[PDB]
Amino acid sequence: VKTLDVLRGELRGQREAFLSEIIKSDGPFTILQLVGYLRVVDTDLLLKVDSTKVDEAGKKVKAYLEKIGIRGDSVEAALDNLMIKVYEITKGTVESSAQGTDSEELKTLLLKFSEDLKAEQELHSEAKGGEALLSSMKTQHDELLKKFAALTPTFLTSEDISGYLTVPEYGAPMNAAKWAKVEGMIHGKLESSEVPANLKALVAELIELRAQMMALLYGPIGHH
Repeated sequence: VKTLDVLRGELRGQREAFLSEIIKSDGPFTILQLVGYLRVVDTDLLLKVDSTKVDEAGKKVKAYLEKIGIRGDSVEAALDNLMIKVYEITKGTVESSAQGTDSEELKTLLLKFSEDLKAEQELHSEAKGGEALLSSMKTQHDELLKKFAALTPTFLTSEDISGYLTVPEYGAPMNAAKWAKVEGMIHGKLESSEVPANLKALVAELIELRAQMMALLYGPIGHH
């Protein structure tokens, strides 16, 4: 019962449900939920989902964000902003650029985000063995990218660019821009007329594994 296809189906159902939560929400979102939506768009980009429905839900996200007073052009830029803003708090990094000014209570909101993520982070790190889970993450994602780099023709680039944790810790810094570039190329290829088999299967496994992985990764406690 439940094979990879079904898991794919579940993934879609889960993210659609998440997306439905998002479009239904007009109010607050939790950091896990924000990053959750980030993973919605992560895999729903290459799944080539309704851009307007995701825009709408994202507009509700922008609405919330801008409601507290966080300015963001659209979800990509807003989430990018938020990512910088969370790790700003988490690591004490200074702001690169966020186009809108903060306020202490906004940073207190970012503080909840950073600390909530931090809490769920260690909680799950205990309950499900964080290092163990992360090792599974790393290994399987290594497997995947390794095959992507081993197989030709490849459209991805070397360690120069991939100098980031593709599958990082619950609350570890990840380069969303460069990721959006490579994923963007994946999407760009997946909107192309070339249909590969093994390569596309690897792509699919990358998609499906990363989706499951993060779904599990950002799962409260370690499932209910």
